[PDB]
Amino acid sequence: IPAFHPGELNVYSAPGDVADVSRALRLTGRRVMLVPTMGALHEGHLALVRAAKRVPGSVVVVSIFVNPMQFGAGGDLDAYPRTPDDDLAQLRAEGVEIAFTPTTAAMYPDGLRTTVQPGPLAAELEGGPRPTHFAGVLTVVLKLLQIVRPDRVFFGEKDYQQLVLIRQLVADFNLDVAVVGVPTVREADGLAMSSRNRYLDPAQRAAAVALSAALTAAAHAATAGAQAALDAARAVLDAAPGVAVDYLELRDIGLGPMPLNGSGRLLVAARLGTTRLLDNIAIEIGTF
Amino acid sequence: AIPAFHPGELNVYSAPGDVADVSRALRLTGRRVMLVPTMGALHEGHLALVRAAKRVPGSVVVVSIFVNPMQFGALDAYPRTPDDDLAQLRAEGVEIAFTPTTAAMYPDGLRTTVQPGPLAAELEGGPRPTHFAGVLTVVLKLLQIVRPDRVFFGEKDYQQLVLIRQLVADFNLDVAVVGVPTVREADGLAMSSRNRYLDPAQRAAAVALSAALTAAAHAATAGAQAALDAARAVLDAAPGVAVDYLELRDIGLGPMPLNGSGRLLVAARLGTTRLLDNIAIEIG
Repeated sequence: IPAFHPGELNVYSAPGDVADVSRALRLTGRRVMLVPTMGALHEGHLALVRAAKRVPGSVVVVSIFVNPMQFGAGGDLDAYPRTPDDDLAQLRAEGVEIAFTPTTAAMYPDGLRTTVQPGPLAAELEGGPRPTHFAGVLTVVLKLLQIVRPDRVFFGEKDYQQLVLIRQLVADFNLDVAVVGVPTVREADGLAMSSRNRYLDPAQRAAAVALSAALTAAAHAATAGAQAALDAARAVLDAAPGVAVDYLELRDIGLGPMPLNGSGRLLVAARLGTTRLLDNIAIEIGTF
Repeated sequence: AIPAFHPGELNVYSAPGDVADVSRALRLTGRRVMLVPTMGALHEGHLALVRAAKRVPGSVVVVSIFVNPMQFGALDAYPRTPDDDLAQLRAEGVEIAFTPTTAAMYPDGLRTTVQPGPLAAELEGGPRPTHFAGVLTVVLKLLQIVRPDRVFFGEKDYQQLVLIRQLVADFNLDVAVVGVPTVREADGLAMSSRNRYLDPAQRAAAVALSAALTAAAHAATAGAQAALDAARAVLDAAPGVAVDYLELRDIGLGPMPLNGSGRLLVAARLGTTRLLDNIAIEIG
């Protein structure tokens, strides 16, 4: 079995090495926590890492893999930011003991053969412009969960639809893992942290505050009902320079075939130039 | 408090969480969990899977009995003999039977499912294009519920076996897949719950499938073409046997190599009953 140096960052690229080490750790009684990422780590990811680290007796595994299957054909895969050196430096500073950095060949030795087919939610919202996106996400997450076999897996609420779909995967395939959703980390003005924020020039960055301002205005207007909430958000978005809204939807919290009855989630997707930003917030209709 | 488990007796659990809990507890006690997935209506073919599982040192055998709606065509006619199935398992010394309801396996209906690779559209996938997605989806679920060290499948459903091996490799599953040789009647007919539907004329003609395959296996010293031609000749000597396919492939069901190990598969309809068989072939 590959060496593991306690209290230091151990980097493994072979799926078999991390599987062997994770198993050995679990057998000694350490609880394995998994934070799946595509690198280009920011404070939002660090919040996931810290949530994992606080679980008593845990050992944290952060996977970094820019999964080709979740990118739609075009230049998106090549355009994804890659900052490997900064990513590992941040994991070392956070006290993470395991980084799993597999190659494309090790993850997809047989190309796209057996894959995960998500439920109907994968075709909506983000699945509109990217129809095969979530099958890519669920397939890689299922594989990472089988490789690492964590007790808990951490995902951010920022990518809410993804989080809901991962909970569906876990329930539907009877996976023995706890899915932990971590609250969205935001800049001082409210902008949700994202690796795509680096593509906002100064003006677009100023204008981008409208997504969070619209959502938070809606959450408070919600005491007056769904129409008030949606219209408050639309007014903020309509007053924002250079913000092109793709969708603004208020749905039941499970985003499924259920109507909004009290508790919901308000989701927005907008483009600033070529940069597509997403944000979402909890909404409680009629609650002050 | 983990549910109760009585060593040496057949412990029947219908709730997924219960068998999940018991399997985990037994694994920690020094037992190796062996899973034998079935749809009930057990016969000697299934007992051979049970016996293969039981022989592993430290084994605790879990036989699942679940008529999976997802692998049926677009069900109620499927043989269901609960008390008798359990009686057979009891006689074999099986300690765990998992008998879930459809609602328990699919509490949210069909939502997230497994999409097989292209092999699922070939051979058996011709007539039943959604069949293997149903099989892999339920098998993945059973593997996650039970978390067995080894899972056993019969070679009679060879394409199913190959697809399960693809599922395990593709999803990085930590389970060993064990294929068990086909159990056959005295004249070679592969055992199947469908054999009883054959009338006398059909039952006599059905021997042609196995006879065609064994003839091919021996004709193979003369090449792939000789093997295929010998099998076709045997099938052609039988009345009322509508051959759906007779194909020679490599062991993973890809194209058959110039020479080496392969698998010959046949499927045919006798009246309204569809029969399948297959055999290892060594070319040359």
